[PDB]
Amino acid sequence: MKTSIQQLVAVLLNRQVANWVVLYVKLHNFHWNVNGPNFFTLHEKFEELYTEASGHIDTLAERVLSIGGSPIATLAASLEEASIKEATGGESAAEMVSSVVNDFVDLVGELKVARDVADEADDEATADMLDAIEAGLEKHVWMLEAFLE
Amino acid sequence: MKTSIQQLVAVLLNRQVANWVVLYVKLHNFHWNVNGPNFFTLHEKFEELYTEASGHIDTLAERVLSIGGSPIATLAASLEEASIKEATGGESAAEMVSSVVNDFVDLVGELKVARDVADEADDEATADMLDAIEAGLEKHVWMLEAFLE
Amino acid sequence: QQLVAVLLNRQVANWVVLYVKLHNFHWNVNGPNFFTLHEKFEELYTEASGHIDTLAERVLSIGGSPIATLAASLEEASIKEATGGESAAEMVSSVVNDFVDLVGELKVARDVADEADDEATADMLDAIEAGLEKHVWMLEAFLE
Amino acid sequence: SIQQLVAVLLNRQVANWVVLYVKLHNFHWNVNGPNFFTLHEKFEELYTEASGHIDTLAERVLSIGGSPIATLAASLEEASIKEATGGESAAEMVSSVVNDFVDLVGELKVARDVADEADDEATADMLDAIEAGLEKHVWMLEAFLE
Repeated sequence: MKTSIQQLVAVLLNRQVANWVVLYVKLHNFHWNVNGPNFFTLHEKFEELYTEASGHIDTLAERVLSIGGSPIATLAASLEEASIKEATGGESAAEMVSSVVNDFVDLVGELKVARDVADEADDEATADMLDAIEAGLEKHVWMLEAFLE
Repeated sequence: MKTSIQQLVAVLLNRQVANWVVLYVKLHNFHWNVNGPNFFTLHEKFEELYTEASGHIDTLAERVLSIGGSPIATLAASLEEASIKEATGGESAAEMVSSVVNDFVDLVGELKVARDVADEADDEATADMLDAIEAGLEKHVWMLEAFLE
Repeated sequence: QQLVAVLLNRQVANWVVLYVKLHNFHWNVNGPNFFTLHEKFEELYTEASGHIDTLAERVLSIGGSPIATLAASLEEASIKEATGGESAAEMVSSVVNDFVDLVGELKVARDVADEADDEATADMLDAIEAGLEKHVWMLEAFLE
Repeated sequence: SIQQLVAVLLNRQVANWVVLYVKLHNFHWNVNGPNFFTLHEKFEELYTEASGHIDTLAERVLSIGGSPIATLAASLEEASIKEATGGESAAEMVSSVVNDFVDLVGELKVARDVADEADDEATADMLDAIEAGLEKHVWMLEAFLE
């Protein structure tokens, strides 16, 4: 039934499912361990971000289902496929923000590649969803970098 | 300063942090892959449950912080410490419900043990939070078992 | 025939019985439709709670005294209590039977209220009746 | 000797609150005098809470493997609370609720102790929440009567 050009979309989608499953916990990590004068601001920011993460996980996985694939749905598989690394446990407040900037920047690059692949498979709906996540990350990136200046 | 007995509490707490981090994804798994005539009912039930899971993760981890410990905050550590297994990927709708029943039943047992340890360390606040999770699981267990009858 | 207040209290008794009967079904239902029925029965006993108050207060509004004890409710109600062993389908079927009985009783009560030129009472009874007839269609469809 | 089946003690309260749901309606309906509006409202607040206790108590019974009392006949049979007489004055209604709640507080303490002994802390906690609420209502209702 499915061809390789079609299955590559579900694979690229699951790559992001894995990334966001990792980020859901990574952002919780920062939410919990951040400290210093900006504790309240960052504690809140990180909650905002993992809440968004929770939303991406569900939309991405359900888009996979909508095109006939099976979503990554275990921590083992998420760790295996994610390009995003887990927190070290010793990040300073600034390093946490800087880490999110690095991760979001990496995701923006991956999202551009995935969209191109989706577009080539004439799967515009998938490309559009990925674009919405991308646009949001680019906005977060400007704000987080401004914070670090 | 916090004593040794007060620090064993953080370990038991983190055990549940790990369990719920696993369950957050396991419940998503069931939410996504369930099928059959009860699809809509279960699709909804599992969302209700992972939403609660998300709440347990944060409360448990923050209680750890409140008593001086560091919460488990990586998928690797969660998988390592959790007593809950991940989904197989091939569960039928009934096996999914049955699986949640088994997991919740296991957690109720672990929660009773953890509360006893917290009580012995004179950490009633921890015991109380654990009790609230336990009471909720016992109620879910009755409902899920009734569904299977 | 009877006092409008007497016929009203008959329904007060019926709904007091039903408030607990619906709780019974809400609690004891099981099977694949557990969540759907558990929810349906709550919707129904919540409505029951509303009927109890409106009916009793209408009694007060016309000068009577409402039935307000379980003993008197059991005594005057035409609705039987649950057996305790109903299957999910029998629970739905039981509600269908009860609502059908009430629709008949509501028609009689309204006629009596109308004859006593107590249109306000007839209208309130009619609102309960209309609701039951709608529930009856749905519950029967479920059983088909 | 004393009752030790947690589900049995729970059902005793299910019966009590089923009785109270109607008793409070009785007072809600029949109260009169200058404090009619205040009490008419208070009694609604209380039977609304009664409705909540009925469901939570019965479902806790189910959660521990028992079967909840779910008929008026069984409620009347097991309840320690007596139904309204029909002729209570406004003050006697308030006084009656005070007496009933005071009785329930005593029963709730006994039930909690039994639940605690059966290592059923979840049940004890739920009972405690009802108890705490009654103790607060008792202070207010007694103040009203002073």
